[PDB]
Amino acid sequence: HRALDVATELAKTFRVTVRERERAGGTPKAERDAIRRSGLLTLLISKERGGLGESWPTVYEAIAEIASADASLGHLFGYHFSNFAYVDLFASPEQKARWYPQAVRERWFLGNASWRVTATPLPDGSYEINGTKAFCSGSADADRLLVFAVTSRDPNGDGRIVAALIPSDRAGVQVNGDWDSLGMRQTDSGSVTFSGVVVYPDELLGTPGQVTDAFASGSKPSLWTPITQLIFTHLYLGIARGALEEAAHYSRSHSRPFGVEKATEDPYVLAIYGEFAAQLQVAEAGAREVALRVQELWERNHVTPEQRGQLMVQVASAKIVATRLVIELTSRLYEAMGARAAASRQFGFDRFWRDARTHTLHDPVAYKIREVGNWFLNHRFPTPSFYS
Amino acid sequence: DHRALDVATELAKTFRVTVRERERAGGTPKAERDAIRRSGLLTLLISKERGGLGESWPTVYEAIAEIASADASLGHLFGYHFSNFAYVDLFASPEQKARWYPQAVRERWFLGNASLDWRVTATPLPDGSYEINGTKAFCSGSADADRLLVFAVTSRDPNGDGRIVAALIPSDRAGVQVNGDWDSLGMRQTDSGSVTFSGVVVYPDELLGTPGQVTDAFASGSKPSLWTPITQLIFTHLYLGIARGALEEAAHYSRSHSRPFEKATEDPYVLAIYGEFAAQLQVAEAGAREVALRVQELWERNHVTPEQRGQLMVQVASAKIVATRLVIELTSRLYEAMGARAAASRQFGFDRFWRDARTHTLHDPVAYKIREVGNWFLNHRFPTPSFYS
Amino acid sequence: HRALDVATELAKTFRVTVRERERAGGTPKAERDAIRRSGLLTLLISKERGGLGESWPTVYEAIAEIASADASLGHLFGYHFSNFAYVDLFASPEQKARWYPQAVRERWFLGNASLDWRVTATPLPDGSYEINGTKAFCSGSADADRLLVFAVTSRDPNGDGRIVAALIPSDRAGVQVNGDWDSLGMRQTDSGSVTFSGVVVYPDELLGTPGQVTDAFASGSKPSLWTPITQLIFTHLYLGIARGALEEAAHYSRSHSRPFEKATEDPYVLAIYGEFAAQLQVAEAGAREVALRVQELWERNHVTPEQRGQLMVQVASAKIVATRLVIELTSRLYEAMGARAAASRQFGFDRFWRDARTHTLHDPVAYKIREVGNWFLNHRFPTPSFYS
Amino acid sequence: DHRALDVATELAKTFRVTVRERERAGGTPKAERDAIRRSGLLTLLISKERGGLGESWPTVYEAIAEIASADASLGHLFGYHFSNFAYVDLFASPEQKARWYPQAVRERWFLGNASWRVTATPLPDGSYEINGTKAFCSGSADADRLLVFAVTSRDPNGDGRIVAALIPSDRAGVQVNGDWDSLGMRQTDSGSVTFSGVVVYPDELLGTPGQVTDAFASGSKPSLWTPITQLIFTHLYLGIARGALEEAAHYSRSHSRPFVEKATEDPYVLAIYGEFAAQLQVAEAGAREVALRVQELWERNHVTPEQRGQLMVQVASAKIVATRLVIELTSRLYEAMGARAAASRQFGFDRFWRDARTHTLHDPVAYKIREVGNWFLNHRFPTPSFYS
Repeated sequence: HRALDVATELAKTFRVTVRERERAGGTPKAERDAIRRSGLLTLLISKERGGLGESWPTVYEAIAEIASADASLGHLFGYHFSNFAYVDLFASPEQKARWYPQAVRERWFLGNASWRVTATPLPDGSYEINGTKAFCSGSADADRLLVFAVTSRDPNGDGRIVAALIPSDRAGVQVNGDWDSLGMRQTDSGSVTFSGVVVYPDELLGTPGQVTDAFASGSKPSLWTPITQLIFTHLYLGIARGALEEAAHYSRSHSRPFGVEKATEDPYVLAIYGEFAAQLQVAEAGAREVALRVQELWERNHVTPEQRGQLMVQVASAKIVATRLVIELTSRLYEAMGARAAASRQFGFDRFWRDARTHTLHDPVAYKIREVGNWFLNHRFPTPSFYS
Repeated sequence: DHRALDVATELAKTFRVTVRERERAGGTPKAERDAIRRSGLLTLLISKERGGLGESWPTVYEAIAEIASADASLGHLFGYHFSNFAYVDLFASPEQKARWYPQAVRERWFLGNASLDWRVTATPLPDGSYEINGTKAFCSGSADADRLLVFAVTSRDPNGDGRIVAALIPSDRAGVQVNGDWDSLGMRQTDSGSVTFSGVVVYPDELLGTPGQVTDAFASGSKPSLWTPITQLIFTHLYLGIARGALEEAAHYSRSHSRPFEKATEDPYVLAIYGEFAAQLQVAEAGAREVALRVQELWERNHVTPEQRGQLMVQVASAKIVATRLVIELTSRLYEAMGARAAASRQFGFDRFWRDARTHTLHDPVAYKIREVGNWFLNHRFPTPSFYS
Repeated sequence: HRALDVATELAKTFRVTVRERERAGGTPKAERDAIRRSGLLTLLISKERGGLGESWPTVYEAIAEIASADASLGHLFGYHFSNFAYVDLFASPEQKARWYPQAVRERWFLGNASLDWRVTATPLPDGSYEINGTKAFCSGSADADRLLVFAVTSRDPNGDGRIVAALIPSDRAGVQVNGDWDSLGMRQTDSGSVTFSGVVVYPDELLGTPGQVTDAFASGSKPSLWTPITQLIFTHLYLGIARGALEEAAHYSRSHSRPFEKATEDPYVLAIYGEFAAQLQVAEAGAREVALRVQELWERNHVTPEQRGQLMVQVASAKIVATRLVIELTSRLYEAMGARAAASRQFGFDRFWRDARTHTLHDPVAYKIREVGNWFLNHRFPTPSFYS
Repeated sequence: DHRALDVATELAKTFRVTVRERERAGGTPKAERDAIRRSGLLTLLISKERGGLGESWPTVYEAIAEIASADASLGHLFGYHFSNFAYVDLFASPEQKARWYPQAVRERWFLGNASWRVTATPLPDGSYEINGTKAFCSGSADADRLLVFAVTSRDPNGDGRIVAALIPSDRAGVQVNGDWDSLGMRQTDSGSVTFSGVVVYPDELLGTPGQVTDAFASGSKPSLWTPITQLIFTHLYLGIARGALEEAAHYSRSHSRPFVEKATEDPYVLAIYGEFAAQLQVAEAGAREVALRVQELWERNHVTPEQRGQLMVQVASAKIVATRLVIELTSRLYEAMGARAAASRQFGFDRFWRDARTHTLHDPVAYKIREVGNWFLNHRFPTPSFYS
């Protein structure tokens, strides 16, 4: 419970300042540093390597809690664990024995950059990275970037995906700072340009094309996608809960009745809260079960495609329900608050819809629906990829 | 749990064979009720020491949903047997449990149900007995019931009028008349018609607590206040079972019989219908499993706080709301994935799923379960314990 | 006014008996004869030819009124005008000069029997065709004075696979109406099969030339109006069922629903009636506008593909809204009426859902939606066919 | 009527060029308000004899929807000018109309609105003194006249009576506070107005104090004011909906990436456009019918309670459907456009949702629904008020 208490207190502090911060956009350095000081970036690192030795259920609940307060910080925090998951699933034990204590002592907050961007092999096993990555979540103030590139000028085969974990201030890396979005405004998800960037052999995650081989095999590293899509699910549930709580506080404190004596006794106000709160309870309860299954497979040495596909179907279902819920709720709750909630821009409630509306487009929910339908009707698991 | 769920799965399989003809006939599914007796599953919650299976609520709930997916009437009868058993177990004395539970095992009891302005009154008789009079309008599973769980309000009672008496009595006790007047849209084999009590004697050793004890237990939040969330989650599992049964039956039809408007199973909109409803079902089923585990956890406590009972009732009400909306939409809209021929032949019988769900979801109005969840979230008021919340 | 009063009085009588009649299925002969005596089957025949000289707006309103009382009779009545429309659009003036006065005198009620088609037309030396095969879903095929029949040419030196259409007596030698209709709803539409055993169709019964209907579809010319006309007939069946269900539910709520004050003052009951009645008003008002456009183009000597395509989009839109409305309200109105409305099978309210659920599947609303979307987004009109 | 609608269409075209930049700043769209002044359209309902255009309500409503599709704030200002004009026309004396209406033509009047906090106290010779602050005052900046409402106080002829007046906005003691800073509808200048000892003369009063209350409760002709005005709101919502749909479709055609060879051929993109375009077509066709009925009753000398009640039910129905439509469409169309539509804030598509989400809260749709349900179930027409 201690880690969840730390996340709850962080979220409490973030609520105080989110309204002003997200209007500005840009990098929430102070808040990222507060997360660094909290230790929670080490949740999944073993105690033996200096981390907290915690589980995915705890990580997911902390993501949802932080997201309920500040969706951009929730996303940054959550995608740090997506990046960490990728490293853990592909790095060697020797790499992790060095990286994880270093991540603990240096308080690493991981960012993401990932085809245009090429990896040219050099004779000593190094690579040179060139090109621009269009969207690069958490690419500012990042202690390391998880970078993906495709091999080029490669006598052993072009187009093979390489991944590496590299310093963000390595020569040739330019974080362009061009993120100016509807919502998720403080996730620094703009472009990063690589000009002759060197990647050393001991920074590489697996071999070229290994991620593609793991996807095609449905093996354990292909857990990365359900893990990450469930991170997104918890962002949407967190935003949903935060919006519901903020609306209810407004209804209790500011809404006027319309033969109604109190707005909090209005039958239609109560119906809106009841319908959305009910769907939220069921979605949150279902999501906890899936998070436990993530942890179970995370601990296995081997994962079959049937185990991975069943999990991906469960995650996709959770994401579909959470997507529909957060998008409806963040818009319709105005009907429970009244005109003054929109007449005063400064109240800032539209942040919840803007944040959810932006992030839920990451990959199309229509095709998560098709994937669940193709499984249920035709017994076909989703084809593993970076989105399914 | 594995053995009991296998037994329930095999029961459900047999029920699917005949449900089309039986539910059209209505009436009492006597043969299937006896099959349930033979299975031993009616004793799931009776301890092994008393002759039962010593199983848990999560097992009961999964078995309810599995049977309901095959035959909603038998799923309801089976599920409400456990609501009746829960009430008995929450109020019965050690002496009553020592007598009744071995007898329930040996006689294979299948429990049925008959319950200020109440029509059924209990008037005191000498020696601690009560006389029951009146007609109970809706009495779930009241036919072929080995014992009836009966409720009445005290009248002409020196110890206080208006108190709720509950008793467990033989259905063949003199003066009990099961009227057999159930003829419904769906849930057609649940025998949920009226029962008329004419001078029916109830003895002290049949009383479930003292008169009014249920009202005290519910107002105090003592352990019997778990009865309503337990029972409302039974209904939730009937709805999720019907939902799953309908989705699986439609999918088989789409695979084997639908024509494309290359193959219907590759149609983008057919796939979207199955994906939308299967996704909601997965989430609802996963949520329902968690709440079932909480039911068992609190069932095992000596004392449940009002906060714990209130939070459970909110979770159960939420599950029931989502399951109600899902089953009502899914059982109607899946025709759009199957095509016109699924309705052109009445005998296909797919409308049974909608009729069953549409009937049972009206048991108590979802609008007021929604208001209860809203009053909790907005105003921090837990629902007031009653027979419905 | 006069025709609509006649239809309203017909519907009143049908409501008295529909609950008992529809349970039995089979042919509602007495009600079909009442429609014959009413004169309304001649609504669109000019006064010159002995008909009423009325307009499609009147026909559509009459269809919806009858459907609100008895969906099977509404369908039978409405599809009579679909059959009539086909005849009017493809028959010669000489054919109509004979047929229409005959249809008036003899009180014709028209029925319907019709790639990989099961029913072939083999040419005979005189210009007749021999029809063979079994046609499924032959709406209104029983007690029909004439059948509109479609067949595909076979063993035809002038081209196989061409569609021929004809209007023939239902007792023509070799025609067997099979009576094999036992459906969820629309139970008295006699939509079973018709078997053609060496049925001779004579040259004066043929509608156009072989394949002319296909060429008219490909041209988007005036005869291709048949589809929007017919799809708007279906739309009015759905609106009529919706109105009938709403009024029947309201009668139950006023006389039978129990409260817990008064059920008719319950805020959630009122919300259900309000939401559906509002959508019904808007859908009905919109359908009247489309019906006026049907009449306008029906009176033109020539119709462009643009006029036809725009009409079909408007019809499809009306059908989409009406389909969603009727399917939702015929199920959800139980939530307003309460448990006793389902506990008493004899109330029979499920007839509305059964009728709507059956008929709305005639062709998939998902593709009507796609057709409207393809027009709005890509400016493509639907490809004319028997369904679009 | 083509000329006036052509003028409105050209105005709307010009507004679309600049709305994205203008609405960001908020404040008063003076240049565009003056463009509307020069157009003559503010005189649509003034007779030609008095220098107006002698046009009808259907033209007004079509113009409102067209302008709203380009700029929701200008559509609202324009529409509410006609609500204000309708109120004046329904209560003004023959003397007042003879003077005001030629003056409104000559001086190109754009009418604003201010309406308890605001009292009217008797002054000598039949004048009143207005004191208090009006909370929301639609179009209160750059207004040639304000329609002002107050409640009599210290009045020997009766306290608590509603007085209305049409006064200059620069009358001594009128302070337009300029405090409108809203989520959407950002250029409607709907902030507060403070009245300090403001004199209102008898020839500025719109009927006697309390007359509006009698006129509404009796169902005399001024009881048309509310359905007229609620239908103006309905056309704002339909205009926003059409504008959003057309803007999204332009983006989908030119910018959306396929997930599928072209986004415009994606089955789920097409389904989104088809669902919303279908509902929009039906709602717009329905709204034309109700607008015609407004005109018909506007021309009547006496309107019965059943005629007014039926009209209000039809208007409330249209508003309910338009409200649900625009709120869903302006959010869900992002799912047809893709992530880049939200990633680039400058696209500015969220303006449609912000505008619609703000204005649809003017009065609660739940009680419009209840009013329609109370009519349909209980045969009770809505009680006339400023909202029903």
